[PDB]
Amino acid sequence: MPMQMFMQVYDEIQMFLLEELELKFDMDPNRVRYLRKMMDTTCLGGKYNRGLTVIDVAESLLSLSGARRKRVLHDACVCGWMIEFLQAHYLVEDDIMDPDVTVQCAINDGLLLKSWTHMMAMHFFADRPFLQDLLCRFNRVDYTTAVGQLYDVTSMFDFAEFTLSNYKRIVKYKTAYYTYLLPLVMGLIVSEALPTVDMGVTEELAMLMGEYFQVQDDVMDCFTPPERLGKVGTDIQDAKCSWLAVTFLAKASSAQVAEFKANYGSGDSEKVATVRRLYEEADLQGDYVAYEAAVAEQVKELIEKLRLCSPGFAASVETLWGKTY
Amino acid sequence: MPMQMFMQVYDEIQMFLLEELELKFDMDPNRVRYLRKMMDTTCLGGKYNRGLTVIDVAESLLSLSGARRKRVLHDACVCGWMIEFLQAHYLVEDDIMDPDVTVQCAINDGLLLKSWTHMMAMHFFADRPFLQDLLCRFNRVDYTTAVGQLYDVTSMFDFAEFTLSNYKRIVKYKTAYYTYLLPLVMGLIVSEALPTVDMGVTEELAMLMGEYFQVQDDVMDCFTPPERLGKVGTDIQDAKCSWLAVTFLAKASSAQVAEFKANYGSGDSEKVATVRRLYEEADLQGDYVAYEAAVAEQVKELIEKLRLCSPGFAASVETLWGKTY
Ligand SMILES: CN(C[C@@H](O)Cn1ccnc1)c1ccc(Cl)cc1
Ligand SMILES: CN(C[C@@H](O)Cn1ccnc1)c1ccc(Cl)cc1
Repeated sequence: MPMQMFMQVYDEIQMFLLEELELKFDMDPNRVRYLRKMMDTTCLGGKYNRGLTVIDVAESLLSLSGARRKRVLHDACVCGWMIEFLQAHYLVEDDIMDPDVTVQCAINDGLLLKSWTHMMAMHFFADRPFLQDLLCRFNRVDYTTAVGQLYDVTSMFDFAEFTLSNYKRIVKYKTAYYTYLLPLVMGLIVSEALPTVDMGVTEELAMLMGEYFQVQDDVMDCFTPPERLGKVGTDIQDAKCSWLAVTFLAKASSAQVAEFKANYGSGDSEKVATVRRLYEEADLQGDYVAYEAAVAEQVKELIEKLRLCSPGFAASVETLWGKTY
Repeated sequence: MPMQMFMQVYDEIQMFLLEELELKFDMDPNRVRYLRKMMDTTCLGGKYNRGLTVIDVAESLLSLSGARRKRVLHDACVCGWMIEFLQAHYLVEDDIMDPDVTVQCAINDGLLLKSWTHMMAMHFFADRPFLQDLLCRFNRVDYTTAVGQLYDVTSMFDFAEFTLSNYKRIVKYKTAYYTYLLPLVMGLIVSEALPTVDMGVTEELAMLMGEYFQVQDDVMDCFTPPERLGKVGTDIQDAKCSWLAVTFLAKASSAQVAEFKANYGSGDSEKVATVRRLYEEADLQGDYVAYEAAVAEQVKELIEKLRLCSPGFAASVETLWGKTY
């Protein structure tokens, strides 16, 4: 039912944006069909974790506060696709980093996807009292992610920034704000229950959940094989500021740091394997278990602090934090 | 006085955005100074024709309708830098089209510049009654330009679209909406005189002025030498849908079209020179003079239709259409 409605609203969103181009933007059918295939390629395929999070938070606040139900759930789906389209916009910008018409179309696709988040919001929320509030929080969160991408890309140019606090800074701005905090806020906006929740505790929960999931992704990037991870682990080659790096540098000897610095960031298969051996010999995956446990217990505690003033809100977070575990 | 105030507001805008990053975004001084040098590089340098247009329209409506004067002119400068920053955002995206950290920073710069237009608007216009109206027209015009870039980049893939009406479609969406229509509207918004002007006639004036200036740029791209034009003429090599191409194809013989199609879009110096020879032998620069004259007379006529309901508005357009001619 949640996914079946989310995909049905996608059809409603897509046919509006494409008809608007046809009727109000002088676009020819060939380019309309081209943009249909592009929209389906970049936006459809993922697990829709950010989009469905908005709907799961919205439906809890309705029955735990009737034509208002039909409107709030539809607004949640539009806000859900605003994030998914924004995610597609970020992914397209990532493809460019790694008279050529195929690169011009990639840049133009990234601009179109980002603009479509504004267009679907300005249309479906034209008579909603929160259109100005939603667009401002959406723009600021987008600005936050761009700042977070600067912290990550330049985390090795100016190993001084390989610290646990700067790692949190990267995860906070680059990932946590738009993946965890943004969908939760959108569930409170369409339900008209934003000032009824502790924003500080909700903020703190989003950063901790982002930290938990980013540490797990860093370990899986290095140790999970390609066929089981779904991609190729590239953090060691790209010299990223991963949780495995900042944890190793703290508990490594002066020689292990020298052997780490002389092999990190290289593309050579043997230098990358040398980095994995140091991670293995340092018992980092033993520290990974205890680190995620302490973070998980912080998530369990702050959910209780939020339910004293927002019971149904924490119920969605519990089911969303629980999920596949 | 206009430029001296415009640059002074730039200092006010820059120091806010950089301090906000320092105070509210956990940014270190090194990256703050990096973003200062990036902001000055991409935004400062041009002639500021779009930004100053907003101020010239605003100051006319004040004296031709006193603490309100100081506020409207400051709002005009902020709107002026919103367009200039948006122009820098488009230029940065153009540099990308023609683990590499220098390309990641270019993409990140394009996202930051675009986000800065929202941030300066959400701050300086926080208590203005037109913040929601301004952001929506700004976003739609930005969406319009992205659509116009699709018409231009794909104007030779799907010589069928080399027609005078499709050329106007490219100029209208890619250039005219944000270079001419957008600054004029921003002068009416900060002056609170938007519904007091004929939007249709104002729209028609912006498209005609964009058409006049785009035809002149196409001819200069092909005939003006590099040291006098300021760049290198690349339209013939890039196989662009320029005014010289669509005019030639109409008045060329069946052999001249064959000789044009077999040499257009190539990078060979002799094939490009063959295209220029056909443009010369077709007496196109004789048609260019009469074509700009007919367009110029349309601009002179529609200014009069607008002054019957907006005298001071047309006074700025006359001085702005007059300018260097
Ligand atoms: C977006 N999302 C699911 C995703 O982050 C989990 N994941 C996927 C890959 N690694 C971790 C999510 C959103 C809100 C809440 Cl409360 C909980 C989870
Ligand atoms: C932006 N601009 C000046 C620029 O277009 C002229 N130009 C520059 C290069 N080729 C042509 C402008 C804006 C509003 C009006 Cl009403 C008139 C002119």
